[PDB]
Amino acid sequence: AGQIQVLEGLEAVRKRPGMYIGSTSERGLHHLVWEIVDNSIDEALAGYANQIEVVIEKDNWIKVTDNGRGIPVDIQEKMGRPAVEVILTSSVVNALSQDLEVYVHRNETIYHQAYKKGVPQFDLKEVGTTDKTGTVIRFKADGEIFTETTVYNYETLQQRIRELAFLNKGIQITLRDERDEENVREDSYHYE
Ligand SMILES: O=C1Nc2ccccc2/C1=C\c1cccnc1
Repeated sequence: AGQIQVLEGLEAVRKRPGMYIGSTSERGLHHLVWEIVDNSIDEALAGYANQIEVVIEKDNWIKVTDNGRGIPVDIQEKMGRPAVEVILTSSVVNALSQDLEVYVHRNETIYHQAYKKGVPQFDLKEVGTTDKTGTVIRFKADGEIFTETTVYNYETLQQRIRELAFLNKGIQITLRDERDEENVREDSYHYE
């Protein structure tokens, strides 16, 4: 019933994405970033993170990294699945991404899962070791949903990131644009 209900949730999001994110315009594209960043901000506000990095990667992938605890990876009684999998398969960003990847740094271990339109492509796997904690989310917006544009506007992101750093003092929030490897821009914000 768990896994069935995941799939039904993906279907509902992809059928009426504007009910979930406001629109499928440029504004809705950018909302995908805000949904992921808000999760990292909550982790900071809970006392566990103080650095968030947003990268616009080649081909308009987005990478969001925080230094929080890492999304949990323990197996749930309820879903029988790792917690990160449950959390990300109920994410609107995941449903509305043609591809999404997570890397969790937790328990001295690096865990990885990938998804397409929210569907896990393989079981969560240990891929390496670490002495840090935190979460990396990378996603590519689905052009089947975002039919006007899939290209992010640096100044739109910059504006709101600076605002979020001013509101959430003590969190360092960095924006980087790597889409043109010959001219990389980086703004980083850290209030008091
Ligand atoms: O520490 C975190 N960084 C994130 C980035 C994207 C999505 C979720 C999270 C998160 C923690 C989390 C989110 C939901 C439930 N439990 C833990």
